[PDB]
Amino acid sequence: RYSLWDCLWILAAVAVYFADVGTDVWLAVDYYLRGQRWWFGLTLFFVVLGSLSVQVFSFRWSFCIWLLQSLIHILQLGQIWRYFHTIYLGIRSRQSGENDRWRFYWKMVYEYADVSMLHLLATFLESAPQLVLQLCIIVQTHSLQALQGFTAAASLVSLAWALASYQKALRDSRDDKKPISYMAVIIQFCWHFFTIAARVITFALFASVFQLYFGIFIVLHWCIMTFWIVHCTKWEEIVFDMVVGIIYIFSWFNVKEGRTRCRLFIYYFVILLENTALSALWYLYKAPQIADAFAIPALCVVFSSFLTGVVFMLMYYAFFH
Repeated sequence: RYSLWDCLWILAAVAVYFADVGTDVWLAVDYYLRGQRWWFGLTLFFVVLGSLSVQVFSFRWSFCIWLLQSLIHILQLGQIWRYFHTIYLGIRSRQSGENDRWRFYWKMVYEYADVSMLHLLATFLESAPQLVLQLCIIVQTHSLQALQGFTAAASLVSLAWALASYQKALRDSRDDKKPISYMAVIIQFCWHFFTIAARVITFALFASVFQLYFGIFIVLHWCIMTFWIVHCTKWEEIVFDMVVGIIYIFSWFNVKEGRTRCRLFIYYFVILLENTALSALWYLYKAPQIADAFAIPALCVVFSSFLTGVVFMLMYYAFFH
């Protein structure tokens, strides 16, 4: 019920977030040793947006010295400050503090919910565009340096970890809704990781094939998902539905809403149909120039990863109850 002991997994969230941002900013090679104006500009823009939106939202939520210290700490590493503040609140609750339930450790749960929400925002403003852009660059110019691969993997693990952690916080920071344990959080992270991996690989392949049609596809998918969600606090509901529609481009937001099997099946069918269409079109439009006889593994790995992601999702869905 209380007295948190597994703070190591919360510390691992700090490691994952810092690894993501550090690997993303390590792409200064695209401007210093391997100077590329477009790639450096895109990566820097994504990193700046992801690391400034979260900072602004954290600032938007004891003399003037403390105010200045917290302001500087925000401006530099606000998200990591939130993580270590969560750790400190948990430690203080464990040590003592048998006061009213006002601030016993619900302060820690509130802080964890806020930091997971900020992590999700940063992961869908920085990690997802960074991952897709890096995959598109890898497939556009076939030079998969270990730095690019590690940065893409860091963005992917940040995205999947953000999804799993947000689901944990949502199941944690409210009454009822039985809390989800790390044994299920890791499985959800794995299925998000694999499904998003397949999705972004297909996105990169179809982008290299015809990015002009890929942009129309992405806006059409966002519009369709937004319309589906609004089909299922006056304009704030519409804004939240549009945000969930943006989330639906890559992964599945997992709105419980009672029965969810039908919506999950429809979303999986839509994404599988889109991925199959993109893979088939790219394969039909990859023969000229470089006729890759090894492109068959390049399409089989995507479908194997997608199948493993679906299998992990089914395993979590079945074993949670």
